[PDB]
Amino acid sequence: LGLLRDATACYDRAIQLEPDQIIHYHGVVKSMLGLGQLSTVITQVNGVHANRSEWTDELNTYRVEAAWKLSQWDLVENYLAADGKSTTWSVRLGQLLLSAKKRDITAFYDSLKLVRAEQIVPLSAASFERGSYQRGYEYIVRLHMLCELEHSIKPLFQHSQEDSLNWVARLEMTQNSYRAKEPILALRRALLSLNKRPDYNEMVGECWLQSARVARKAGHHQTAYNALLNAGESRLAELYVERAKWLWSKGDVHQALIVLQKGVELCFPENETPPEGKNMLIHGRAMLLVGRFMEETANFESNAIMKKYKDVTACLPEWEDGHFYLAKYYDKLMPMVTDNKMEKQGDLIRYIVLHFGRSLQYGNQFIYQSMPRMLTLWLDYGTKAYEWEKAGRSDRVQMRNDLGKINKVITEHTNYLAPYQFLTAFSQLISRICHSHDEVFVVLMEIIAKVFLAYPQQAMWM
Amino acid sequence: TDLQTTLQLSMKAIQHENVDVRIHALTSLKETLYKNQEKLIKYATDSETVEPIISQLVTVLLKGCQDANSQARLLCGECLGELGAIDPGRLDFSTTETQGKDFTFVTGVEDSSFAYGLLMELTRAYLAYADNSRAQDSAAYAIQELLSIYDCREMETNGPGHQLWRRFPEHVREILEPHLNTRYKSSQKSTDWSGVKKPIYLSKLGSNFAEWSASWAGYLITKVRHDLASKIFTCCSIMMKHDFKVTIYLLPHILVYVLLGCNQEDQQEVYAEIMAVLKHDDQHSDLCQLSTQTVFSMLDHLTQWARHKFQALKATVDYEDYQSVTRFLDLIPQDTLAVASFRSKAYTRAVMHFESFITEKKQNIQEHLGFLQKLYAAMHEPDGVAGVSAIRKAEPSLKEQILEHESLGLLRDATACYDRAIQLEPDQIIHYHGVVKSMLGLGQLSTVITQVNGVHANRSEWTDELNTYRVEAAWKLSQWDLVENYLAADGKSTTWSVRLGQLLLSAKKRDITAFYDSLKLVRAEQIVPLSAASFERGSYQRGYEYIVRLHMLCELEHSIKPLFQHSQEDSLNWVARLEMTQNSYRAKEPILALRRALLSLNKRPDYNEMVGECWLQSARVARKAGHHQTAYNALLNAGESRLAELYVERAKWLWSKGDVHQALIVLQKGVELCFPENETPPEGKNMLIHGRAMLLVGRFMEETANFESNAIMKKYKDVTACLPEWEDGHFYLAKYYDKLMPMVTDNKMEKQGDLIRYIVLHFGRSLQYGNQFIYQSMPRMLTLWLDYGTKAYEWEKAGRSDRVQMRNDLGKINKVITEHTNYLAPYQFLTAFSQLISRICHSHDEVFVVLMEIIAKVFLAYPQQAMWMMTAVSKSSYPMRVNRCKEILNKAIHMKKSLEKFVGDATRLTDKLLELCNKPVDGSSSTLSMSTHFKMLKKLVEEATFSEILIPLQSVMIPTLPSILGTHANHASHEPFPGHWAYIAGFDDMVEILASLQKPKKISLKGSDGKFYIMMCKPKDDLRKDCRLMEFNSLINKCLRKDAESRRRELHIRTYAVIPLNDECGIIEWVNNTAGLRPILTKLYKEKGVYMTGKELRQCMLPKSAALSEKLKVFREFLLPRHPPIFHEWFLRTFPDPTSWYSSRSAYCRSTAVMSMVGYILGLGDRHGENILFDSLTGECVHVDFNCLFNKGETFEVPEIVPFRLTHNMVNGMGPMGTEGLFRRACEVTMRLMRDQREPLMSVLKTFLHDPLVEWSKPVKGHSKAPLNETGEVVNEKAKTHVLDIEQRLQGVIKTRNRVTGLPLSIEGHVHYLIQEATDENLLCQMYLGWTPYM
Ligand SMILES: C[C@@H]1COCCN1c1cc([C@]2(O)C[C@H]3CC[C@@H](C2)O3)c2cnn(-c3cc[nH]n3)c2n1
Repeated sequence: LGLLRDATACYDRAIQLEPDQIIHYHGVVKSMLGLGQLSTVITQVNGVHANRSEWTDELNTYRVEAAWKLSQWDLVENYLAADGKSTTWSVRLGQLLLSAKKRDITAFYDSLKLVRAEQIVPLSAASFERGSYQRGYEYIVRLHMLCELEHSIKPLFQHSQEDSLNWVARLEMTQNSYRAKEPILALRRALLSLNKRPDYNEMVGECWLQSARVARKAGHHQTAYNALLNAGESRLAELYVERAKWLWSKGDVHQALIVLQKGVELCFPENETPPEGKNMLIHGRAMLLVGRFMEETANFESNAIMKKYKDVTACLPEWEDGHFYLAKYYDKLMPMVTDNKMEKQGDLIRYIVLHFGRSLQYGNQFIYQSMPRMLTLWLDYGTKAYEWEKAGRSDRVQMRNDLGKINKVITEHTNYLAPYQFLTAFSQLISRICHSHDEVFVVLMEIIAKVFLAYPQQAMWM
Repeated sequence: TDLQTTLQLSMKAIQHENVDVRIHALTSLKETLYKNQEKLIKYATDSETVEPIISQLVTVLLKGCQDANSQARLLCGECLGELGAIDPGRLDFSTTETQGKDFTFVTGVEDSSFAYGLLMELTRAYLAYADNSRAQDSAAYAIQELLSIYDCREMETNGPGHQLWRRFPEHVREILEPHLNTRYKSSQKSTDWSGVKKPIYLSKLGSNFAEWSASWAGYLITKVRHDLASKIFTCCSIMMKHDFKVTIYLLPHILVYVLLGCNQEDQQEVYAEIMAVLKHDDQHSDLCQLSTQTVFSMLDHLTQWARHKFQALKATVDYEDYQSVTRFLDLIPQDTLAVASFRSKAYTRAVMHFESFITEKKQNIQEHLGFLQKLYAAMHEPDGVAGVSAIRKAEPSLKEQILEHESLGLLRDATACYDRAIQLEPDQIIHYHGVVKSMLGLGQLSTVITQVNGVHANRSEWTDELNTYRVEAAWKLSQWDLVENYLAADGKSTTWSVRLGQLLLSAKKRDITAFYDSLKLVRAEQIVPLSAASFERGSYQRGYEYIVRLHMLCELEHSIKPLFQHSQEDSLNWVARLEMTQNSYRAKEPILALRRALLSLNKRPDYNEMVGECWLQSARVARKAGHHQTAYNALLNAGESRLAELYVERAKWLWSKGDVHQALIVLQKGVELCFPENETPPEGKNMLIHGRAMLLVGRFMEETANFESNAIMKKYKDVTACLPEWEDGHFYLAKYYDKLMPMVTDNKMEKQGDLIRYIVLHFGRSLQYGNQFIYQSMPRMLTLWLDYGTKAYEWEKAGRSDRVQMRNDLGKINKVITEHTNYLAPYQFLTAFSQLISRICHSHDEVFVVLMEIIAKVFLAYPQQAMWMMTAVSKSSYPMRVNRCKEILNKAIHMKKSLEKFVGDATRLTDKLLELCNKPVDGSSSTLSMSTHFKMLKKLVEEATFSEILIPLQSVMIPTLPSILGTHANHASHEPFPGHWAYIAGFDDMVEILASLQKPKKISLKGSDGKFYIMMCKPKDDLRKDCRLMEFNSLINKCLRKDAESRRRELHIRTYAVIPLNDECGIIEWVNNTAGLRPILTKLYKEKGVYMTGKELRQCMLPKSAALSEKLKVFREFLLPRHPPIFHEWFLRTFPDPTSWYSSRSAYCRSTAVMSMVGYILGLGDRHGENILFDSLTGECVHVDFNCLFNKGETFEVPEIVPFRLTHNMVNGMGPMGTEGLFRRACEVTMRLMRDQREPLMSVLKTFLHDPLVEWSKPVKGHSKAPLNETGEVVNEKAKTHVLDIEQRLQGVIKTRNRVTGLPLSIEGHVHYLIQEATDENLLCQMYLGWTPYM
């Protein structure tokens, strides 16, 4: 159970205690290897080799893993010729990458068959199906890796055919864990290095950023920081965004906001438009992250946060996250603004259900936060307007008109949105069936009926 | 001998003139320290501040380390090690030194002072060259020609020759008179000066420093147009050719003079020379460095003379002379001066020239941020590296990140960046240096050795510089054979670690000679940076690292000498020698490593265990410092003293990481594994540790929500029963009962009675065993007691049945407080005297009787301070306060009759002081005389019978508490207020009247020492609030002195005395050499010629009700432009010396930071320009007029929207980086301290917010202060609110009305918000023109 980066200290204490013990020297380079520190690894094992020329043979694998990650193909050659007894995965991957660099078609395909069989063997024993696929994901991500490899190398040999593997999608398809995504990404960097396309200096920064993302999402932040470093050489605004997200993870919301503001004014200066599609998308992600930081920080005024979210929506209207977080903030403010008085909440409710629905039109990532909250606000305001109309309160007619606006917004959603988007929360809609307000009931009827058509069998049961 | 008289004598001898006497005194003060180490450790450690003698000593020591002789320079450091590396916060350094400074830009050869300087130099050359006749005869000719150029002989006249002959010393005069009248002949080897290449520097004659300097001086003397200048230059021409020093001294004048009469071509020639000295670096000899210094000095004198000539200009031909000097000073490029100073390793002057280049010549800081960063790295000012990293928009390059981290000290990030750099450029030794250094500081020693051997395999040449780390690891591992092999490899490695390895090895092989020689060597190379640093102010803290290295060398020498043939056992108290040090990792860690290595050399039996205790101490240090990973690397290296000293430390480590539950878990595992429930530990050490652990378990429980309160109380009571003599346990139990009592009593005092009794009892029992919480325990104790007495009076007046039960409970509590009175020491009450002087008007009679016993005990112990603190309560208008104080004083008198004449005398003196104070001014008089108007006061004071009354300084009014380390029993005879006590011996003959509307009458109180102390008397005002505020500020200055970051920054809330002689008057102590911001900036603006008259200001004023945008438009269009930034000109004018300039600028940034945040916390307002004051000597700021406290300003008709004052002028002084840099990180540091010490601060403040005596409600309330039937207490209605707001501001919370729930801000983010808010033009504009937000 990896406590944290600092397992090396324990291995070194062990060494001080039993220096002849090798397992510890293995553990040290292995930790330095995981925490970037690639070039540091190569010196560690060479020092050991000097002290004890016998251990290097079993430590050669770590000197090879570092080399092909650094893309030092000449070094790979020496560290491989030194010892052929090692069959560690990293060593075989280095052998393949070298056979590709020094184009050796026969050797490449042969060693490929060989390693690919080596990795299947653990699956053969784990093939007995008791949650096997998850027990062997490590060996299945290795086959994924070998296939990415075969498809990136084949063109380097042919000259024609080229790689059709969608490297992006192939990654989200995987388990969102560093133990799985990173090996794919380091191999992808090495493959981008073997080939040399003009973008293949930039795409490497992209892969380093993805590695930082998976690490961050996976907790350990220092290797993420190393990846970020290795991403700088490529000019990107995503770098500032990810550095902020990384600080945010460490809890330093303020330093993150500061960095992100620096990156936005530098990468997206106010003068020139950001409308390069990709640049626009990044500018929107960044302004959103800014509005989200500002939400956490108490200093920032609510109006400025609302304005930032609105600018995000205007930069990316087809984007879900923008509308969603904007409406979330409207909802967080509305009780405080309105003094927890519904009749005053009408227009805010309109904006909130509106942006919630737009969010659902473009994506269903937050549907469990949005559709329920939207329907709840709407049905509740309907109950309240029926009450105040029933009580004869003064603001009731204004409440009636605002409820009309909101019923219209809900209708526009009913038309734009997909019935399955309503399907989740059908139990909620089947709940407010007895809503008192008639027009609200009509909107709810058109909503759940539009669902009944799409999915009657599953609806009639509910 | 008491060892204090011995130290006085010995120090006097240290600073003796004869070098041999100095040396023998130092040597005697190196056997003296060793033999009296126990006593010295009692001094430096018994109290939180090192006893005065120790401060006088280290100060006399360092200045000694500047001693020319190497043997005395060594004996100095040695005594600094035999003495210990005391924490610079313990050291006073009140007056560390007063360096002499030429108080002019000597006008020229006409000036009598420059005359005397030349004559001193010529006589010095005469005495020096008596060995070489030619040079001495040249000197005699020069000196007679000086006597001629200007008369040096009075001839019985009062002419210049008179005061000049009197100006020379007697030895110079006896040298002069013989040759004063005798003619001498000059060499007359005249030179055309054409053949020499005008850029003389780097020429053949140039390559010789004295030769270049002499040739340039000759060419200048030829260019000189002024006649007297030509004479003085010709007479010393030969001397300049003989002595480089006379030249250096006279060159700036040659420059000033030629520039005045030089034609454009001549100016260009001299400019070519000067710009060539600076543009040259090395080989494209000491010549470059020395000549760079010389030209820097010439230019500095030229600038001083330009400024003086401009003073005369505002005060013709002199206009043209000033124009010439300004022209030339402009001709030279500031950037070149900066790069030169840097190359010359004069980083401060380079910083000054760079700041000028940025401001004097409008430039964009971003292009030059990198150079500034290199400078701040070399200056080792990390706040500067950070301010640059922040001011920078662009993405930091790899190398820049490396620098930022090397300054930050983040080992992890530095390691990663260094490896990335190695990948980028593999052929860099510095990156591998950083990698191995990171692997070393993290504790990965063997990893270090292997990395080194590997890089040696790759690059052999690379190893000899990397060997240091291999050998450091080895001697840390105790692999002495590897140490030997590695040391045999490096023949020239001089680094500290290698020398320490050599010493340790020599000790391992028992090579006495080698050890002691390499010790005299490894000890001199450390005293060198100290001799270089001793010249500056705050040198101890600058050279602490090296002082700590000297402490380490002492510990070594004394742990090894028994290892040799061998009384010679090491008598050092390692634990105390460590506690005395600074509570930082950078200091205590190397000490501990060397301690464990010395042990590993001695291999005594216990030493296997002592190594574990040293590792645990290192872990605790890194934990208290935040280096958690190193704390873990240590918790591993330990295991021998595992009788819960490990489990305890591991639990604390986790707690610091925030994992409270895992901490409690592991700690319970320890308490079960060791100190098992089945067998009680009675062992003293085991018992102490078991108590520490039970208490940590109780604290964790309390932090955890799951645990029931009763279990927590049980655990704390178990602590008390196990370690009852312990302050903790008692204290924490009472603190819990205090948090628990409101809940258990539903906030009803009635049920609180018995809980209050227990709480008070345990708070006092804690105060009996230790004073670690004298500030958190005593105030709450007294508050609970006085308040329960108040509620009892209230309910006995109301007639409630519960009133009788309250009476019984109050009797119990009063008995408890009486037992405390008898047990506790007087000073423990003194630290809260102001609170007790406050309750002097308590409603309950019995409570007041007990309070009176307390106050009278304190008085009978420390009468002067008490009287000064309670003189007001006696003179107040309320009759109740007066009667209570008279009763207290009469009680004290009955206790001790001697405190009767002193009482009457102090009362008379105070009466006359407030008479002087409430004096009707004659009108237009800048001064009133003491002998004419205030004669009766001078009479009272001058009378011999008159008792001795202290000059009520802050250092004498604010106690010094003993240290928790001080055996916890010192507090029976402990002496607060240690040092020199100065009594009111006489009053000066002049009584200045200030220009304020209040017309405060400044006075000067003559101290018994004879020194003159200045004390202002404020006209009608409430100084009591200010008094208790100065108390809080002294507590803050304490908390800052102890904290390492703060003290490394030298943070300090400037503090002075605020003594109220009445409710209307007080007598504030005057901090000398202080001028306000508004007067300063107005003087500078006038000199600049741009100024805003009152009429313009009234026109610029908008109606109080106006568009914010309009106020801003006016404040940006007219006010700000008319008032540009000049403060930096003040810094440059008052601190001409570059080093002094940077020191004072940094201290301005770091002191206004402290007092800004201190103020925001205290809700400080009314920070107008005349209330902020800046010290002309140190640049620190000193606030005044603390009448508006706790956001009372926001109630002013013109609300205060600025939390503190950061105006564009105030920023321009901080530098080009502005807020970002030193000021911001100092704000962060002090806010962090305030937040960590939130509890003591809040506890003392709640005694300030609820103080009844202070006039919280300024209005009369229908002359309430007279019309109180039986009360002297004015309640603070906004008390709880102010307390809550302050607790928020400390927690990081800010109340936000923009419909937001809220969340605590990080210290960095809180500081950023504060700064933004205080420098935001939109807020400044709203401020009344009294704040002078434009200034
Ligand atoms: C450091 C200086 C000199 O040393 C003594 C302390 N002190 C001053 C100076 C001033 C002023 O100079 C400020 C402006 C300009 C002229 C006049 C007086 O109004 C005040 C005002 N209030 N207080 C108070 C009250 C409680 N503590 N301090 C002052 N204390």
